[PDB]
Amino acid sequence: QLSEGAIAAIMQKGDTNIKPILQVINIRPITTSPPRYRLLMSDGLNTLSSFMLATQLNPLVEEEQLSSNCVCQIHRFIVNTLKDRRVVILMELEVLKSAEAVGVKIGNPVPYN
Repeated sequence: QLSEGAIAAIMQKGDTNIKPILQVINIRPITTSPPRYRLLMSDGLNTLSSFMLATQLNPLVEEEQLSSNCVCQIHRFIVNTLKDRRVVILMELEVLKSAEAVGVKIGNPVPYN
């Protein structure tokens, strides 16, 4: 299942030792130079919009294996605090279930604050 509470752990304790299972709700590019993908992710309990993808993972998006509704396991991530907002950069992951396998948004997660 999804790692409910992983988002809270990341935002509240900066816990980078966990390897959470998350669902991609949405992935979108920022184009300006290699694009940066931003992800809205769900841990089954909460959603959070401040995920970004390391550029090394861009081929997973560009070859459509990392896509909305897929389920991934995060193997390495960083949390930064911006000048103004915390952001989570996904450094290593594997796609456990394709978007097509999962099919729908899992549960009814609540937006994190």
